Amino acid sequence: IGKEFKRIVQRIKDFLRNLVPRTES
Repeated sequence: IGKEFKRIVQRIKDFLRNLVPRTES
């Protein structure tokens, strides 16, 4: 196991918190 591809994902995880979906919780 090694952190590599997961790194780029960690970027979108907080991302969703930055951008609010199209009128949806």
